[PDB]
Amino acid sequence: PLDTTWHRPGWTIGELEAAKAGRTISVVLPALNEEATIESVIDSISPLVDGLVDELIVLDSGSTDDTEIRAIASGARVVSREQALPEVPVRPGKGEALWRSLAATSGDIVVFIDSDLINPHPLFVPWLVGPLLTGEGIQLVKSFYRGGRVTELVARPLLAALRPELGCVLQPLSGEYAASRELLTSLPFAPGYGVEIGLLIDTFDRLGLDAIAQVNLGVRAHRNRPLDELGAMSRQVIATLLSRCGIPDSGVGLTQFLYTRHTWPVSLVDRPPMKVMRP
Amino acid sequence: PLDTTWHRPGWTIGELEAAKAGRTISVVLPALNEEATIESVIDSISPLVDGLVDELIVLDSGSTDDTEIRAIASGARVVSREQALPEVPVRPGKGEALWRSLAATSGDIVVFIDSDLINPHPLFVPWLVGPLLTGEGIQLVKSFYRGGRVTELVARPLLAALRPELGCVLQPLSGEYAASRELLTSLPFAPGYGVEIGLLIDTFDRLGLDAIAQVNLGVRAHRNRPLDELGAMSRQVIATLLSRCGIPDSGVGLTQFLYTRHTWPVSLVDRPPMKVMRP
Ligand SMILES: O=c1ccn([C@@H]2O[C@H](COP(=O)(O)OP(=O)(O)O[C@H]3O[C@H](CO)[C@@H](O)[C@H](O)[C@H]3O)[C@@H](O)[C@H]2O)c(=O)[nH]1
Ligand SMILES: O=c1ccn([C@@H]2O[C@H](COP(=O)(O)OP(=O)(O)O[C@H]3O[C@H](CO)[C@@H](O)[C@H](O)[C@H]3O)[C@@H](O)[C@H]2O)c(=O)[nH]1
Ligand SMILES: O=C(O)CCOP(=O)(O)O
Ligand SMILES: O=C(O)CCOP(=O)(O)O
Ligand SMILES: [Mn+2]
Ligand SMILES: [Mn+2]
Repeated sequence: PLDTTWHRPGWTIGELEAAKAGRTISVVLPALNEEATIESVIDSISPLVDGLVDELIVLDSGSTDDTEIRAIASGARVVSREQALPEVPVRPGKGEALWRSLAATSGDIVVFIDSDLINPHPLFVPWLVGPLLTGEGIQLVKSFYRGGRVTELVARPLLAALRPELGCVLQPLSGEYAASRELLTSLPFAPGYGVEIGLLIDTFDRLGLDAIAQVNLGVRAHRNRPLDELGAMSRQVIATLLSRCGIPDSGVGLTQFLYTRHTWPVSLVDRPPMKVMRP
Repeated sequence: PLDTTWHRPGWTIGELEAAKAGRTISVVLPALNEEATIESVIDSISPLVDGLVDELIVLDSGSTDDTEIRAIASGARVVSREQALPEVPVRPGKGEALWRSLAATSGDIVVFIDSDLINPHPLFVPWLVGPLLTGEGIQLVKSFYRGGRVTELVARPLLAALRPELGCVLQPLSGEYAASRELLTSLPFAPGYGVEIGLLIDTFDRLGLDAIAQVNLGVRAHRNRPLDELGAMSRQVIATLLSRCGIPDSGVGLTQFLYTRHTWPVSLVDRPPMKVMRP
């Protein structure tokens, strides 16, 4: 019931560029300690810059490895969380990085690509902007691909429980997606790893499915992470998913026993629509 | 904040038997197509029968392999779902099997052990009944052990969200546990894989933490299952967890794309306290 592109899109890069019609395109790579993979990601996209893509930045989210220098050495403009929006003290987590990135870009369209990807296709970005450029009323495009543990155990089943209309979204937690600035600066940003699911639900609640498309980027592979770190992500995802369905979340961080005790942070605080930051 | 036994319990089998004080003990092994492991499980426990354990049954939950014959050949009494409670048509899923098993046993105490376990300790049952026998006010004992994907990504984080008081339960989805008949026949049984989480939350809501204990059974290993089957389990878990927290579940089955479409069953229907079936 949702515009789904199942096979390779047929649009060429030159067509897509024509279709821009004065609209600009920014690409954001959020990055926290992805030195091993960041360069490969930037290189997959930088050939588009000054063409289809008018602007590409790395939003460095507090990295302490060589993420930033290697990214710079790949010719990318690197922006710290502090630099994107310096008047506002920095909070931890991905959603903060993406939210701040709105203040550090000016494209009418914004594309997000995770910086921990292993050999991403150089057509990811063209594939994602296709529906925004050539559709009508599309404001949001999610990717999917071909094993998604938080997605298949947490997000998809909870959506089935609480927003079953979104059951047709194959990769709701996908980190590769694009959306209009008009949409993005109109929506709040959930903290931490909650940011994607919030955007999907907020978009839907506000514009319905017809405003959402999804595109097959084939197959992704990325940094596989330790189960305890996913419990933490899953917690924040849950937190946000619930607060969008008007359910009071305890605000209690998930506690695991490695036996040694550890309690991960959770946040019930969204960033407001970036629009409010407009002077 | 919950009675937790972290190391090997010190009670001997003969002490525990003395402590029974006229109370009887039934052990139930629910089983659906566990021919490879069922015999090992029965053998771990049958030496206790006519001693500490007064009764042991296998609740055969519709098996079509050699589960039943191999179980019989290990000297176990085998009871079909139909035989446990024949006046009532059989529904699919684990909770149904466990619920029916109450009608097919008469122990004052009931112990559940999954039948897909690989080399279970012969002390599992003594370890589980310890707190029921020697405690006061304990009506429920959960096991834990030393990677628990639905548990760590779905159940523990959701509990943190919705019943954070149960955050201290290490293995809420554990299939090895024991409880009083008085408690069990007083509680409804969630369908499918929802049965455990429901029992934990219902018990807590009704008696609080002081009625619950948990015991380290060291380390379990069992049938590792395909992610898509866990999505289905996770769905039912979610469904039940939500309905206990007064949250309306859509009643919509989880839908996955293997790309081929498949929609798994979910049930919003509990069995009533078995007490109501008392003539
Ligand atoms: O505080 C952070 C954490 C992560 N990231 C970046 O965000 C991307 C995704 O983070 P990651 O740790 O790889 O998350 P995943 O395990 O891949 O989580 C999946 O599901 C999450 C829930 O929405 C999404 O954030 C991810 O994009 C998605 O791939 C990575 O490139 C990170 O460099 C930050 O910039 N800051
Ligand atoms: O319809 C069914 C399904 C399962 N079982 C038996 O129940 C036990 C547990 O089922 P399983 O498929 O192994 O579930 P798990 O993946 O191990 O799920 C974990 O989490 C579940 C959620 O509560 C619990 O039911 C399990 O006991 C627990 O180990 C097994 O011995 C099965 O033989 C049935 O009797 N009938
Ligand atoms: O967002 C998710 O679904 C978790 C991604 O990690 P993985 O389970 O290894 O694919
Ligand atoms: O109940 C659970 O947590 C799922 C058990 O299977 P596994 O993740 O392989 O340990
Ligand atoms: Mn990743
Ligand atoms: Mn199992």
